[PDB]
Amino acid sequence: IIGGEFTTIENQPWFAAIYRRHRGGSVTYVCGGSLISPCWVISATHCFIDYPKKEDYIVYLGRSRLNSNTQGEMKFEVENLILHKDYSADTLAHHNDIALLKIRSKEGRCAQPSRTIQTIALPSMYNDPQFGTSCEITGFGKEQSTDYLYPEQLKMTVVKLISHRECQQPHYYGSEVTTKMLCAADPQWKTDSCQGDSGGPLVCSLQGRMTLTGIVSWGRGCALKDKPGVYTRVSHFLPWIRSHT
Ligand SMILES: COc1ncc(-c2nc(C(=O)NC(=N)N)c(N)nc2N)cn1
Repeated sequence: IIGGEFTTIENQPWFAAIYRRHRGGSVTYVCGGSLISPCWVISATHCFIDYPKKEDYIVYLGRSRLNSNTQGEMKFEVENLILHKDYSADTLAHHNDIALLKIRSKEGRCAQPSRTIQTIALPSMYNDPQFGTSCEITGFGKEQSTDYLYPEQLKMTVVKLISHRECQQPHYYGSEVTTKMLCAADPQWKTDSCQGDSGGPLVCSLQGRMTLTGIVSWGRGCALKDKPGVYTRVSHFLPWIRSHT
């Protein structure tokens, strides 16, 4: 997250921290995700595509720091890693960039809700807030494009929804962005998602309810003028999510 503020898991309790075990036993951060029901975490397919094997992954819920065990966290293995069969990657843009992780603990149980662990509601069909609505994004991604390290503390910020029309303009993304994608950005381009934020939540208030409107997918750089963050448009994937959960 470029700009924004540090936070703790209490403020974004559906946020899931996804890690991979390497050949040798070293464990590294991969991507964010979101808890959409006790047994199911939703994330982005591009995060896993180089390593499709579900035994390689560990998911934490209730975790506020990248490399320390937050008090109250839960740890899960991945019992079902569902990548979207229509996924594709161009030079920049990712299509159908959505993934589902079925989680189960070593004790064979799903998520138990707490002050640090909650689900996030899905939108209803094709129901998005209007452009200019403020939404929040959360993650452990880079704080500056040129950073090598990820921040050790969880971060969040606020971006505003941009219209498909505006995001289609030539100095934005042209035809790289489609109707199953949503654009969001800061008016001053001062805060954004970045590398390491992929798979994480874009959450908006809709009908006075917090709703998983987007999943961090891609962008050209981070916090660049005329280059919004691009998100998987969750309200356009509900059939796929229903059929797979
Ligand atoms: C040109 O170098 C470069 N490296 C990484 C990224 C990148 N960006 C976003 C991203 O959300 N960008 C954004 N919201 N502007 C992302 N999720 N993952 C990424 N790897 C972009 N550019």
